[PDB]
Amino acid sequence: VNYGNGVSCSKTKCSVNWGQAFQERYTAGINSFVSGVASGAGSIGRRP
Repeated sequence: VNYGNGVSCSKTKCSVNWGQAFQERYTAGINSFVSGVASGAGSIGRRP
């Protein structure tokens, strides 16, 4: 049973999507920027 979206795996692979990478890569550098910048003065710069 369980007929929904788990029996038919997308694409002919299924192992690791780029999504995971981009987030581990980008957030990794984007996250650090916060902590570091938070130590010096991160109470006035939250405007993308």
